[PDB]
Amino acid sequence: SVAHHEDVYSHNLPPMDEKEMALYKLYRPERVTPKKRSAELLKEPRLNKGMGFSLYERQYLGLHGLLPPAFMTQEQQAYRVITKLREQPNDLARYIQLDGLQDRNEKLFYRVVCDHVKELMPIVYTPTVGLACQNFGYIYRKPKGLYITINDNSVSKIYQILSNWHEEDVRAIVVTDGERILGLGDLGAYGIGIPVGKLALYVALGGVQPKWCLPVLLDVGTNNMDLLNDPFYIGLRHKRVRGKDYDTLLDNFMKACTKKYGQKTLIQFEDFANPNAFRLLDKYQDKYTMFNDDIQGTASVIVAGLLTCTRVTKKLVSQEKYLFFGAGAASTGIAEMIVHQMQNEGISKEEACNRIYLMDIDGLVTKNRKEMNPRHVQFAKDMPETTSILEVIRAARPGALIGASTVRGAFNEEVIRAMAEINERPIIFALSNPTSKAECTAEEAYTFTNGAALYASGSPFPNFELNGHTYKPGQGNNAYIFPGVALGTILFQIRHVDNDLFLLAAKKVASCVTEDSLKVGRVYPQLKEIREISIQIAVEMAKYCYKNGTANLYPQPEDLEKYVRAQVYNTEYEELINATYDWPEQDMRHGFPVPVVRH
Amino acid sequence: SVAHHEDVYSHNLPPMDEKEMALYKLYRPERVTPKKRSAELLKEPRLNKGMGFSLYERQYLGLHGLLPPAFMTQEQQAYRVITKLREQPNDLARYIQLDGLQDRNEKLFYRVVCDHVKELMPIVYTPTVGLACQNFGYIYRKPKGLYITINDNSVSKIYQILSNWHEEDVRAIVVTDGERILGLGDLGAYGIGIPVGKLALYVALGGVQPKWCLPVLLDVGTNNMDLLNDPFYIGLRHKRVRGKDYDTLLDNFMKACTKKYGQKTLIQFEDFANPNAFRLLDKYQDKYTMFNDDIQGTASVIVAGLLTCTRVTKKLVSQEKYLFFGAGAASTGIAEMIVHQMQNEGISKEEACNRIYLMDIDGLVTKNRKEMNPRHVQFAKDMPETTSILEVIRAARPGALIGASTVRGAFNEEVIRAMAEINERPIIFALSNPTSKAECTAEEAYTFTNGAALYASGSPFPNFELNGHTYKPGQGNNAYIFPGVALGTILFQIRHVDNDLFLLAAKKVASCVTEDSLKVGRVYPQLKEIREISIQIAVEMAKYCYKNGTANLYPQPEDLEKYVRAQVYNTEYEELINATYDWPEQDMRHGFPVPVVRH
Amino acid sequence: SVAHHEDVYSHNLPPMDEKEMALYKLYRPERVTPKKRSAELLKEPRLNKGMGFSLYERQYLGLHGLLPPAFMTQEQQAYRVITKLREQPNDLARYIQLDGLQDRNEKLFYRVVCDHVKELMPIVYTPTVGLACQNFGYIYRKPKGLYITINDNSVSKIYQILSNWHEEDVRAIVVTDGERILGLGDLGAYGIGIPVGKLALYVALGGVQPKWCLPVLLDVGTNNMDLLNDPFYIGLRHKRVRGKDYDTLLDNFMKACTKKYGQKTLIQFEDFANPNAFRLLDKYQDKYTMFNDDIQGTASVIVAGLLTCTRVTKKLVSQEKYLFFGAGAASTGIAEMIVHQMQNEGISKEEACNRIYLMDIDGLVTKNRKEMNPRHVQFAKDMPETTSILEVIRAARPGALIGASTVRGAFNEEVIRAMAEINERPIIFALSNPTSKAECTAEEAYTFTNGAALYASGSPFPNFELNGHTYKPGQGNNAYIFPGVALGTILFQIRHVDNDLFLLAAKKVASCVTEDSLKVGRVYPQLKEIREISIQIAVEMAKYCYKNGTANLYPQPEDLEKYVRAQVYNTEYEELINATYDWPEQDMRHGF
Ligand SMILES: NC(=O)c1ccc[n+]([C@@H]2O[C@H](COP(=O)([O-])OP(=O)(O)OC[C@H]3O[C@@H](n4cnc5c(N)ncnc54)[C@H](O)[C@@H]3O)[C@@H](O)[C@H]2O)c1
Ligand SMILES: NC(=O)c1ccc[n+]([C@@H]2O[C@H](COP(=O)([O-])OP(=O)(O)OC[C@H]3O[C@@H](n4cnc5c(N)ncnc54)[C@H](O)[C@@H]3O)[C@@H](O)[C@H]2O)c1
Ligand SMILES: NC(=O)c1ccc[n+]([C@@H]2O[C@H](COP(=O)([O-])OP(=O)(O)OC[C@H]3O[C@@H](n4cnc5c(N)ncnc54)[C@H](O)[C@@H]3O)[C@@H](O)[C@H]2O)c1
Repeated sequence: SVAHHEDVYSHNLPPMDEKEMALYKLYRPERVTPKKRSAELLKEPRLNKGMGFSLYERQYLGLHGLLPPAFMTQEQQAYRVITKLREQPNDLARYIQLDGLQDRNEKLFYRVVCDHVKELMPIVYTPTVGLACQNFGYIYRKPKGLYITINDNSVSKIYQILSNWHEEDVRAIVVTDGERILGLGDLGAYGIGIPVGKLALYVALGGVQPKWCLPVLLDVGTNNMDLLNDPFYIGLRHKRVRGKDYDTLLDNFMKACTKKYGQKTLIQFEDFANPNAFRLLDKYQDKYTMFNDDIQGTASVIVAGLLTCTRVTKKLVSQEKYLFFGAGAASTGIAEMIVHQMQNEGISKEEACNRIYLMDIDGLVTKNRKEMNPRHVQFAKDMPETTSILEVIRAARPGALIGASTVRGAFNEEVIRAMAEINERPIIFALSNPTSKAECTAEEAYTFTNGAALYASGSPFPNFELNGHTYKPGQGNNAYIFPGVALGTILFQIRHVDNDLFLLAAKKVASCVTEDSLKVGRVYPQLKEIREISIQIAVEMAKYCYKNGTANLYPQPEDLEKYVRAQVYNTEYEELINATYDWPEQDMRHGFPVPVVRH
Repeated sequence: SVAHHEDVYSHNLPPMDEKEMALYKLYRPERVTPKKRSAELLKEPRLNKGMGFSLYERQYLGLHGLLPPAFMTQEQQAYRVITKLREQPNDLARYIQLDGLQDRNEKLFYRVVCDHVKELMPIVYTPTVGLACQNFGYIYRKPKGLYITINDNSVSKIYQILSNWHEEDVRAIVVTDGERILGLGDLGAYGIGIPVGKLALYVALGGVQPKWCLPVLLDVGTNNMDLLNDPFYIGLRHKRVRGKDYDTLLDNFMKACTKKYGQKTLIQFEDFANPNAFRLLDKYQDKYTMFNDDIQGTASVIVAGLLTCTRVTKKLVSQEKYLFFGAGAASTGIAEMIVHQMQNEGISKEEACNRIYLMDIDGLVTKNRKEMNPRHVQFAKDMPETTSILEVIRAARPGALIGASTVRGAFNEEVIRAMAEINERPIIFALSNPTSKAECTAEEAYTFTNGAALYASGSPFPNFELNGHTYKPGQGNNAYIFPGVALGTILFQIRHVDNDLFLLAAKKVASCVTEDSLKVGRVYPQLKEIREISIQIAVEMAKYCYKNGTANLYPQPEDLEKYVRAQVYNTEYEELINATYDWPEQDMRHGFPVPVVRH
Repeated sequence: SVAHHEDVYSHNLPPMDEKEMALYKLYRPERVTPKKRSAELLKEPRLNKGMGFSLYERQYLGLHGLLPPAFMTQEQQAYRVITKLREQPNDLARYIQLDGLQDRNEKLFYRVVCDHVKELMPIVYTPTVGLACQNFGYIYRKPKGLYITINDNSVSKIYQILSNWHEEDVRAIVVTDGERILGLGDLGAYGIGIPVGKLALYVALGGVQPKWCLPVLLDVGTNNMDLLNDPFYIGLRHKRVRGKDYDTLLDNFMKACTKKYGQKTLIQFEDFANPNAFRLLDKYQDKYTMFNDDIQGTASVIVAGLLTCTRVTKKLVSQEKYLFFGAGAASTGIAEMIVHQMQNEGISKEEACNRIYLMDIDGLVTKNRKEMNPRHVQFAKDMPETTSILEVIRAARPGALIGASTVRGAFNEEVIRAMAEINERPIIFALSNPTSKAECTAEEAYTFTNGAALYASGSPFPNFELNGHTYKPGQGNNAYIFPGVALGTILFQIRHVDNDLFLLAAKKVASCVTEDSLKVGRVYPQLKEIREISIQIAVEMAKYCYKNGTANLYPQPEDLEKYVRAQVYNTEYEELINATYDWPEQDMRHGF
């Protein structure tokens, strides 16, 4: 136990100024002792260290004899997981393994996932998670999410469901109705893995506290005819409900969630069907602490890449011209975001939209159009209708070409050749996923540009080498934005997340691209730097929000960066046994303070 | 179970407009099912109904056989408590009984205390609680409060203590170092009953949720020499610590409390030694959600009585002159508050203070003074020094005489006679407690004024009858203010409680005095109306705070009064068994949805 | 933590030989770490030490800040308890404070009761408990008993009620229907305090573990019209059911208890109407591990009193003649127990029964009787019909006179004088309770005898000095027997408790009466010696039961006494935190 003149768990600390010491004590995480013992404790992911538990810890907590007689450090444990991970037959087996790990030892999980983020991020989420939902069907696991259906339609019924969740301090919810699982379509009740995976990244990459996370899946039926014929499907068996009832369910859901955990609860929508996703985002954006990653996340990730490219094309975003091959969700969102930015660059919403050209399945988006999207309207151009990329490239001679259209190789040798001709360093983004859907590859983009192009894709491509120079193409991964945006929104209790905040994030991501990463064609920082980036974004979001009064955390912390670093998740094993401390010897005595005569 | 087209616990409801229905569902309290069974449940005050549990409830929750085979309604139970209460030998025995009831059946407790508020308020708190601390010494009871000592001096040590408290959603803390227990002095560690009692009133009179309340006692030693000689005293055995250490303890305490439950946590100081109480209030008032009832509560209660008297003396507070016999905490605070009010009445801080005269043990407070309190300075008058009340009454001919000085009968027949002569209806307040310390009695004040005086006292006096007219003198009980101020501060998360808010409260209390109560000499509403008054004050505090942006609850509720009524405590027994509800018959079926051939 | 070559909690142990150490480790109580923390732990009487918890314990168990900042020893806490106790206005108030203590800190409760046994026994049980039930009505307390009614009449319905109890290892149950609470009658559902009190003595006096105890009250209604008319009564508001339903409820109760806790579960009946007491005992005696203290306990304690008298009358129990004034449940029981004792001494059931003279309200018991009790018959004498005791004392000139009949001062100077005349040291027992109803006081017994009488009563009498010689008459308190009989039955899983065992208990109590206590005229051991007496009784019971194969505990423990002492309750606080110990330095290392 600690001396009477010392504080608890304040050993071996860095030299500190009296004022510095107080701030540290005020911000630092405090020890939390669990109520469970023995097997009940070993089965709690958040507490279980497995063989990482020392012998004293085991005897004290009633764990001794329940674990094999071997003792391990967390590094050794992480080693064992990594080894076994790489011996798995395929990516799906690794997914199943990691999911099991998250349910067994949460500290080890995030330890492993954070140490090999590049190697495992596509397993934990990216493309493997959806493949798992589709191929395994119902996956055995501990209750790591909630299923709320169209038959639980009311504030009370959903409130009771949330009440069955084991944590009371929920501050971040990721929801999906599983109608549009990224690159697979309507998977219904099988989509529960998506919210789980996303939240896993919030923690791994954002530093968000795991106890604050809740995966939710809304089941209003499914339109995937296979599932409805599948005798194993475990979701509601009928096509999707879409009337007012669907609208009411979501309304009651947002209400129930905030009624239970408070209005500041961050609710993020995932994999909704495009149309719904945009509507829903528009309906709740200013009424709740909500945001849709597929839409705003994408927009922000790309703009951050374009903003980083700015440092090479020596041309400001407002001094550039963009040509989007594809006019769907991704492209449309990225455009509107590029516009906002331009206006914040001392320009009008006239010369802004006039600098962006969109091409859809029916060629260029001109004005003589019939039945076009209201969002495309402000981008339509008063020029000749055409379906040729090259022709559009020649007419407007854009500064950057962005691909967000299903079409593979839609960016042929000629198109790449043209872009180089008109620009010393042409920006070419092949976003379509997976790589087999890419408008063009890294190799193609570099070679057909003699190595001058600025390339970025949605999926990972191998590093290319041209004329003695090496190139390491990047990826416009949403994971660069949402983690940080989520962290900052939570720690400072931002009432609403607007485009400006996403823009701030993009600018932050761009600012973190090193000069070395830029000398290798990388317009995106390294994935392993997302935790530090997230912290930086959180601090930046704070300054900006306390300035315009939208941050609810009162009062504004003295030192923002220090407060944030003290709030983020720590993969290291913590002490679970109360810290003891002495009192002045005289006051710790057992017995009558003043003598009496015995009866 | 409920039908598939119905909602849970939505039976027999008042006719509602679709829009009205939604608001109701959004605000209404939701059912909460407990995790404990059998004896563990019976021992939980917040869940235990005793024989109020029906037979079905008993069998379901594993309670059957643990309670006698008799079934009771809550009214019958309340009846039994009341009967037994009145058969007790003295007030102390009743206190002990009620304390035991609070630890056995919380619903029944507040049911009983609320139904007979006039008869039991002085038992639960007012004067009996302090007598109990002093006479019983250590009182056996369940752990209903926390002891934090000078030997637990650090954010972490206090954090760990708060962590041992069974509730995580604490929103209201009442603390005391027990140095100045009202009318008894330094009682040290024995003062734990004070915070407990005060919080009990928050709930009984304010409608504050009991689960949000936490009684705390700071033990820095004691100067009461008897206790230090008492072989039974259970507090730290040494005189009070007062250096920087005392200052640090309180600093770490406010930090630890907000670090644990959040910055919005209402922390109210109780029974601190006058000097400390004022300093501490000044140091934290603008840094935390804090307030000191003895100081601000008093000030506000009295001003509310003076404001109600305004409706008779047809003279505004700023069109009146006050003479305080006594210049201590109570009087000084009430003065400064009367000033604030006057300034809000279109006047300056010159003509304001000039309308208030203060008398202390050394006579009138003039200017030729030596070593006087800095707060008295602005009230000192440039007139002749004197010790005669009558003489001061004659010179300034005040409109109201307020007594807040130990001296019994300090308001003699002549003094009362004088006040009547100079004023058609003279305001005379005898605040000193108990009645045996009153500057004068109700009988005295009425008779010696032919029944024209406006009297109010700190302690309860019997109703008097003069010349065929009946009078029911009131009491300037703090309980009229703090409950409501606490409720509103909590529900709307007001960042800081300022004088304006207390003034708003006083004006509210005054506004609730009926015309009948005014025709009987009552300048204070009935004690049984404090719950409704508290709600009214909460709503008023909301409007005012959303207007100047100090209310943190976001967003401002649509209907303030409805939101508040849905938040207040309800003494009625609630259901503890989950509500069940049907799903569409087809979706509730057990079995393969699509036939398969058996293996 | 302990060294790798040391066992846990084995420091400062007495010198022991290899084998002695082994048997000590095999028998010793092991530490048991609780699962509750903070307020939940403080609210468990069996774990709560209150302020006796040290600062470290408080920080470890999450209790710090929940208790005041003082730290006490158990002794210092007992002191505070006794002080408050003696300051109480009356015994009833002392009862209420003790009941609250049992529900607050169990170890302290027993430390206090065990230290001041003679002072508190009558508060915890004896006479005050019945008064508390009658006067207070429903008393506020933690759930410390179970109510089973005529409406929960099925093996399953009772099983579910027993399943609501907080301990699974129940081994002793004391049940009552409250019809005949000693000295007060029918108090219905208010009678739950009796079982609670009886079990409290099981622990305090017998050493029985508290967690094994389960108090129960069967509510089948009440005939106490005042309770039925009282709007504050909390029991079934109707009279007592007695049909096949009652007997069915009792049969289901016995089945449910043994199905739930095992056939070995000891079930003791208390304060039942005499007819039900006897009928039920006769019915379950050899079917379950059961007994009724009022019947057998009484019978046993009194015989132990007589046996002790033998040492002074140089006359064997069989070489004596007894005269019972009053032939109710008490006398008839003692008679039959005495008989059983005579037979085990070599004689037959002939001289035995011919050595006992019974009298009821209608004078002596003459064979010319009409409508008499079946149990009585075998004691009925073929002599003249008289009503005067003197006329009976003078006729059969008995060596002992035993009073068990409401009548106060039934033994007048002429009655006693006649005994002193016929016997050098006449045996005079006035059992009727309370004192104000005693057949005759001690001052009377000794005076009208010239300090030559061997006297005892059911209620206490101050010490009496006569001619320089002091006298300290004893009480025939059932507490000398049931605690030990219970301890022994439980620890060794004795299938059935019969006369032989109670007699055995009787002989052990008698043998513990010192010579000095005998010179002062006290024929019963000191009350403070009951715990040791209980332990010796269990040992003796074990020896007897293993020999006749009625002890189910397998195998017979090696050292009966060491085993017993290792099992009895210990009032001292125990460590609640796990003992830690090292492994070889190399086997604790973390890492590859
Ligand atoms: N950060 C990222 O890297 C990221 C984020 C989100 C989506 N994406 C990828 O972007 C792509 C598009 O996503 P989406 O949600 O906008 O789909 P979408 O259906 O909403 O949009 C597709 C658009 O491309 C047009 N199009 C289709 N076939 C075409 C053809 N042959 N020629 C020309 N135009 C054609 C369509 O008319 C439509 O405007 C996907 O491959 C998706 O995986 C990447
Ligand atoms: N709402 C209420 O009804 C209410 C609230 C708080 C306090 N009180 C009562 O007010 C009284 C004063 O409280 P306090 O905290 O200000 O005590 P205090 O010690 O702070 O003030 C007492 C003042 O009276 C003066 N005084 C004393 N003896 C005097 C005498 N003989 N003649 C003239 N002046 C004299 C002192 O100099 C001092 O200025 C107490 O009796 C207290 O119970 C009533
Ligand atoms: N351990 C003890 O010390 C102890 C144990 C059991 C009983 N007792 C006492 O023994 C007494 C009787 O106990 P019980 O359970 O047998 O009650 P009981 O009703 O069964 O016995 C009463 C007997 O006394 C007879 N009787 C009554 N009034 C009489 C009179 N005026 N003259 C002659 N005979 C009369 C009755 O006919 C009957 O046989 C009680 O006072 C009881 O407290 C003491």
